[PDB]
Amino acid sequence: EVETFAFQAEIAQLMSLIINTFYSNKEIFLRELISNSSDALDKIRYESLTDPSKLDSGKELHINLIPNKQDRTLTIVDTGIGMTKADLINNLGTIAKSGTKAFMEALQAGADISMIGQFGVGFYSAYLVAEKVTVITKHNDDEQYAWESSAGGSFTVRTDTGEPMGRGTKVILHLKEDQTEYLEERRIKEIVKKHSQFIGYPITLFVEK
Ligand SMILES: CC1(C)Cc2cccc(C(N)=O)c2O1
Repeated sequence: EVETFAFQAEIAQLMSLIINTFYSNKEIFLRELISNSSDALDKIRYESLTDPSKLDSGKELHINLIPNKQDRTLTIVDTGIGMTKADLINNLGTIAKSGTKAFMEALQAGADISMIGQFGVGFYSAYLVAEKVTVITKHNDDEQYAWESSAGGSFTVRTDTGEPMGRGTKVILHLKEDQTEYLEERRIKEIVKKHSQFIGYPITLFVEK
């Protein structure tokens, strides 16, 4: 059973701008997703300071980057607080509706796409290089769910039946045909040491054989 939702108009215009605007510094998407993972890890570690039972679903707090050249996917796995069905559907979009409006005002005032993180909408920068984004998350107070959208103005949410995660968020980027450079081991290295060198959690790059 899969439910299909319609993106808010402001968010839908933000993504379509991201995919269609000719912008060459697309490497900033990894900095935002890693920063999003660092925020999720800061939350779950902060809640465990007054409730250590929240870490029963996992004590390790790390970020994993798993490129796959066969499936043409780049995966970012973090063990943060996770996301609920209300967060995936509403809530998070309500928070981002103001950051989107302010972002589109700043692009016309001189700012570029690289400043998308300063508005709290840095996740949508994933569509700079991905034609389809799948999100698998697990929150301590909800079931495992699957978020998916190929832009177009709509997204789907369903209960995940795959391998359980315990807690955290898995972001799977189905990369575009011309963005396969972000699956190379030395390209992901350059981006991490240049953009996410000061993250307070271990960022492990999974190499392929
Ligand atoms: C930018 C934001 C925090 C809002 C939002 C809504 C739905 C999914 C995500 C995400 N997958 O990071 C998301 O990240």
